[PDB]
Amino acid sequence: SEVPQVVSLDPTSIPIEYNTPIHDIKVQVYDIKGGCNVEEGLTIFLVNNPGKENGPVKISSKVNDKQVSEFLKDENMEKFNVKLGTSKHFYMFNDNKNSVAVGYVGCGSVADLSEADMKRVVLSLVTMLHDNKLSKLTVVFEINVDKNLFRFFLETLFYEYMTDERFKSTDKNVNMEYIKHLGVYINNADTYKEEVEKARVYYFGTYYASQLIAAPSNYCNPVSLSNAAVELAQKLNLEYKILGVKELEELKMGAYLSVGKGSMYPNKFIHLTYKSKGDVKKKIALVGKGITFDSGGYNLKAAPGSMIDLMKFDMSGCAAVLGCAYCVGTLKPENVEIHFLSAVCENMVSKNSYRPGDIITASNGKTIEVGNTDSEGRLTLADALVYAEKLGVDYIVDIATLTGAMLYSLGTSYAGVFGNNEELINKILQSSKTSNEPVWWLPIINEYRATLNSKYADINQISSSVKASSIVASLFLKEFVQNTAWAHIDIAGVSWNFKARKPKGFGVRLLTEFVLND
Amino acid sequence: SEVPQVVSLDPTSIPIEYNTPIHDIKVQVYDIKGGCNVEEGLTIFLVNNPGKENGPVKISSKVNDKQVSEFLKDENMEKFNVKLGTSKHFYMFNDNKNSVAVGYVGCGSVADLSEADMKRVVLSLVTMLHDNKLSKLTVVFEINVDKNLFRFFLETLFYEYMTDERFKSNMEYIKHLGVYINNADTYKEEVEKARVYYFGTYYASQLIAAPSNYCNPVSLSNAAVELAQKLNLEYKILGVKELEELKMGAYLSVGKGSMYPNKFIHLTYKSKGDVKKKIALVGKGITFDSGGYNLKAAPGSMIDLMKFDMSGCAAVLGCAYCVGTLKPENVEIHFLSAVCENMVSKNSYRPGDIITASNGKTIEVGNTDSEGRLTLADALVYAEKLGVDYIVDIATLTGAMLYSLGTSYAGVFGNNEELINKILQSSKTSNEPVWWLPIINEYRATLNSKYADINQISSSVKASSIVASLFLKEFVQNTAWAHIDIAGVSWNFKARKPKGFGVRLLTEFVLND
Amino acid sequence: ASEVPQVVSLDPTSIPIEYNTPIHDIKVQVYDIKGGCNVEEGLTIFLVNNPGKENGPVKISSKVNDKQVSEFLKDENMEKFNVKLGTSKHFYMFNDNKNSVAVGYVGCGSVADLSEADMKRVVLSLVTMLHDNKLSKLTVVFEINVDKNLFRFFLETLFYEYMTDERFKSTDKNVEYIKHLGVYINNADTYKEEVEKARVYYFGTYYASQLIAAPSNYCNPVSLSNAAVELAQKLNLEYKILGVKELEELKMGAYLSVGKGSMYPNKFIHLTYKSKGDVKKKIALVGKGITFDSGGYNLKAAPGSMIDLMKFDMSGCAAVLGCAYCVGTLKPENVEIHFLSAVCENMVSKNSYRPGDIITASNGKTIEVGNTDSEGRLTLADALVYAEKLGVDYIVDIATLTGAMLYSLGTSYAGVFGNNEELINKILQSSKTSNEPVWWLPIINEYRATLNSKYADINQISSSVKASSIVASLFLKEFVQNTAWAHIDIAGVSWNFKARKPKGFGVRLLTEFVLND
Ligand SMILES: [Zn+2]
Ligand SMILES: [Zn+2]
Ligand SMILES: [Zn+2]
Ligand SMILES: [Zn+2]
Ligand SMILES: [Zn+2]
Ligand SMILES: [Zn+2]
Repeated sequence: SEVPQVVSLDPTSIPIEYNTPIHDIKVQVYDIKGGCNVEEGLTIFLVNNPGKENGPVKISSKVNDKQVSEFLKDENMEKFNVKLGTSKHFYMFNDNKNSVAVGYVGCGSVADLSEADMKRVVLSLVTMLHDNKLSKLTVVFEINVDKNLFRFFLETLFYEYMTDERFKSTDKNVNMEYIKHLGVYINNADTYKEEVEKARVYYFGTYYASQLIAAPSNYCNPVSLSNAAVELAQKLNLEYKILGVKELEELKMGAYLSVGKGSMYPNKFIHLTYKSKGDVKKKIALVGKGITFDSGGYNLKAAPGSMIDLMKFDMSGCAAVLGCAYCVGTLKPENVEIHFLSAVCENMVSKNSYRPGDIITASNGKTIEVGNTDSEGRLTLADALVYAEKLGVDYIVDIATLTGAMLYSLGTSYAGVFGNNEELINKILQSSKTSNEPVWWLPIINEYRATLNSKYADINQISSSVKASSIVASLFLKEFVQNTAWAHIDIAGVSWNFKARKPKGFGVRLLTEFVLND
Repeated sequence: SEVPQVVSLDPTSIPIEYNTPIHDIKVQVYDIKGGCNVEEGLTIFLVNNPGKENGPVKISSKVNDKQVSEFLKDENMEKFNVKLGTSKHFYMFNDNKNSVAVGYVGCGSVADLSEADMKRVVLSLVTMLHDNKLSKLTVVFEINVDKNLFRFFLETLFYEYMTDERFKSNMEYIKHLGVYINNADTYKEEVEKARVYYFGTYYASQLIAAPSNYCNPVSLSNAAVELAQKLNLEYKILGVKELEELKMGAYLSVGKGSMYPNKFIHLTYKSKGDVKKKIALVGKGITFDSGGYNLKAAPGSMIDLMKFDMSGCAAVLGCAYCVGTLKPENVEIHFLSAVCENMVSKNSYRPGDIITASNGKTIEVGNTDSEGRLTLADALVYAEKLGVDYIVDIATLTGAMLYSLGTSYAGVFGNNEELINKILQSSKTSNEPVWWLPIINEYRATLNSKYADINQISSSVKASSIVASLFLKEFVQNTAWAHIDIAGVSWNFKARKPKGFGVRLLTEFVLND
Repeated sequence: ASEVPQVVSLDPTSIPIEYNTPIHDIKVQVYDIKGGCNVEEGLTIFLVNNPGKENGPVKISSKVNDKQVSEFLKDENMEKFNVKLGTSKHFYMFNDNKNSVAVGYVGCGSVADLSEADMKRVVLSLVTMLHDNKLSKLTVVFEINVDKNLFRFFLETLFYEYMTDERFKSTDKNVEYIKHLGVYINNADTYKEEVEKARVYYFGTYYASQLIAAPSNYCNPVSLSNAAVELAQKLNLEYKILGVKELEELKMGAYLSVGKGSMYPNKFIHLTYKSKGDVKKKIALVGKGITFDSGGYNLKAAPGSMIDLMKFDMSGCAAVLGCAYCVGTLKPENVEIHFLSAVCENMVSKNSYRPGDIITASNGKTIEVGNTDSEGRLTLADALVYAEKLGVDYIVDIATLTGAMLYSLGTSYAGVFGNNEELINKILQSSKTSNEPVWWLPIINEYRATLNSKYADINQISSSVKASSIVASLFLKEFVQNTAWAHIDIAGVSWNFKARKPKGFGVRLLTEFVLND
């Protein structure tokens, strides 16, 4: 519970913002058939033009203001097209002699907007929200979106709107003011109303994980991260259990303890549990890789391209699991029992660190010959998977920033999923569709299994013959799940938004949608 | 065409073996239910032990020789185990005092063998054949196989048994092969299909394994003409003067630095009846990829292997043999490959050069080693003009496949899910594994060139297999198209030889669609 | 024995050593060929060659005491098999008593005189027939002509490759070992004094291989010195393990600086074998004992550095300990042998020694460290000063010193340096009788000027010469002033990369050198 320090100025906790400005926004959804009242703030129309490649703009909603209706006439919009991401600002006075602001965001000519397209639409909306001091934003949906896409629009709006300033001191944004009300006019408004407070819950779960990842490793360490998870479980009223070094020694978690041997922070295993009111028909263990910093060990990240400065994000899988724990603990699904697990530690260089070539013993008795200390994620997950299978669950899903090879296979957009069971993978892909967090199915090639045969240990940690590390790492994790249906999501390439210089919070919505639809 | 030479000792043709000793093997299939005759040659039992990992060997078939029957008793075969790939074989005299050999190959403890497991079993069998002088081999299947897999057994056995000694200056080849297997009467029909599939793979391997001084754009097209004349295929070889006038500037820019002129191969198989499906198979034909001015100099570039950059074209030519031999129904197949050589010279195309494809698109060259997609783009514009229903291209395009799927599974991309599913189905029946990878449209923006219509490569998205597929997709406008990247699976690094990957996949695609 | 420090309770506190291997249970019986062969139970293998004829026909030239087996092995049936080096075939037949027997052969090529490498190729084929078969006896018939050293080498290599180290397997395992070994050879009475010599030389190589293959979390300075104490106790050898407090009093600043960054205290191993009859020969054997070489702040980060193999940087120490077993068992006389090793671990830490640090050796020489990964010559320097103070006649050190050996002699031959005719020639002669190949390499004095330090007495590394193995010998030569000294660089030959296992190189070479003086 107590965070060790080198100097008295070292932080002793991760700062977390629970009551964000988003939570103060009053959201109201109105029916488009009754017309829109433009009154104050900024009113944005989501306009399309099917067939016409960036064709002209046409406002097709009844506006309850004569002055603003005259401005939005078709003959006045020669000059704006529906090109995806394009936006314009208009200034005028309404019927009550009051100054109002109206605009639009182009949504292209494809009637069905993709997940990446909708993100581009939302980003244009946020640019109009920044550098402006508005009190209400009003969005008029002149496009077709299902209930999932409408919720995805809200989550992305909330997530991109918020600015994380926990670590600013002499450089906070002085011109930063958030709107207090959000009005939405949409076709068949009553069916979308229920998605609003689900989107806000999905927003914070994603933002909570982003807060943990963006926190650097001197703030986010094994002790302070598990302390925050306890704090989260107490606010939600979940059962919680943090396993210390002495308990992990008795469980013979040799692979997990060997990774964190060289750290000044003791290993901390997070075990949160949400149980249902009523009978349970699904037991699920969610495992997240929790490496608060990955220096690589004695296989140090020194080669060009290793991005050693970004390795604070090697606990992104753990953050996604904890972010889901908030969503599950808040929405309270039932007929289900969920275990949120993470073997948290730090991979450091020290005189106490574990070495390349060392042979360690996992909690299931298997001996492993270490070939690369930078492949430490699969070592900690192995003991976490054995711990998860002892829980007697139906599905085991692990999520981890495991292999940089994911960048060269799927890139920065789609995550990769591996597994030993087909229906679980299909359930993961279905959750990917409804959560709009894209994931692609990749194979576990058994022909590569022979390259993990160690001359002395039961199994090798790495191959060093096969260059397909994402597949080889799944071969290794498969060796520690004997009978339970298990899936593995590699988020090493998609977790960090390199262009936006901030985390994505990837996995929170995907895991929760998987929990909510089973 | 005449092959240019620098010195008179440079070869002027690719030596090709059509008349392999495999074609002399008499193949016989018999039913296992009736017992085995083990009196001539070498008899190998394919045995497993379900449940008991590394369990003992137990033969359950009645043999006719009393001496061999005494050897096969359980007290003598429990001293051997069934570990996948393990093998033992002994020499003895039969009841008539004739020389025979009996042995086994372990098939593990999993009743269902994958293609990789069967490859390891065949490898053990072939090792015994390279040390054997007996003229007969009998293989007894005490395991469960369909003959998508048993045809795979024959195909792989034929391919690994054959040894390429064309460049060379303790074993004889068997004259008979006996097979004891359940339901042999059904199991006859794949024998001659395996022999056709074997040679198409072996013929393609011969072109790939042929070094670049032997296999050049001129000699490779000459071999394609010779193959089309023996098969009775329509053939057309396009020269530089004709390629310039089809305005195939991307393809011609790749080969400028070569001493060999560009040669475009176009073979055609037409049906005797009416045509109900038109298919175009496009193959990347880089007989040597030095990388150009982006020279393959970094560690790992494998410049010494780069004669294999025409493996996609070899797979198309290998499929042309199988299609031309089995002569399928109601189909019209076009076999295309834009063959050239990527060299360093005063005449080479440069990094930063802007070239014009045959469809009018301007391309900004970012790396000369990404030359495959440049030739494929002009070949794809040529293929769509043929008015086909499906366009399938196969290419050793991007080394990123070694970090994605590795050296076992190839990746397939496409713009049409029905064609992709048809390729995936062909992967199962041909037993050449392929995995479907996505065309991520979010990466399309990184191909936007500031000056040209499109960038050849991306500068930010470090995932070339998806980016290269996004580039090729812009050169197929209306036809359902798929792209198979075989850069990782083309060369067998452990065996120091090509695999001939793609030949059986393409043939099964045309023979079953 | 000291207590091994641990970070977590799951850290191992001792190296597992197998002393009673299945090889020790094999009853070995040798017969003379001029009396006929009796084809018994199990497997009977003939070693056949054909001088002059490359891949010539197989011809069995030994009397078999079985009419049926002699008919099988007639010339008109061996015919279809050839003698290519490494080829093997299996035969199944029934003998005169209506019993089924197993017979075969391994081809030994032409050449007639087989090299150590060629014999290993023959032995490997022999082990393949021993593997995956459940035989109780193997019989070997020598129809190839071999001397006593090559016959002993055949048994040593066969025992070593047949043995399988499963100390670190848990869930993994499989099948058994034969209980009897028969050998038929001409003039058999002369060859069989080598049988029990081969069994002794085998375990010394396997014991060294056990220590090398043991990883660094198992094999560290504390646990490695404890094993030497345990070995000395079983062999009744005098032993002394020097701790940091004693090494500080001996002013071993070069040796102490290397181990500063380790969690394991430095341990100097000093074993002694003394003869009963008056001692007319005094020998000190020094082995490099770096249980793990991270390289220090000059971290092994380049692609070729092979840091995951650096548990083998104590191969020199294991070779000396393997010699201690062989010498301690056969008990030669008129010799004192000192088995020395300055054991430590080269790690990265806040306590590690830095590139550029100037340290003082136990002989007063100051050294400027130019690269922390050149820690071998620093630990050896203090060990040689310690060795010379013992008043010995010969000092021989063995070390996995420089990776440059992979670019000079490769993976087959080790390099020997020295300051004296006969110690080098006696070592080179021992290489011939031990069949462990070593090549004599020069100490080029022209390179000595490149070790001139601007501030310290001598530089640890050169600033211009890329011949690291020769420069290291020049550095080590500076710490032996009056005694005959030789240096064996085994950095290229210690690990069998293809077989992913140690070779135990040096045990038989060092032991033969002690036994032939
Ligand atoms: Zn790592
Ligand atoms: Zn990591
Ligand atoms: Zn290229
Ligand atoms: Zn290429
Ligand atoms: Zn070193
Ligand atoms: Zn060293």
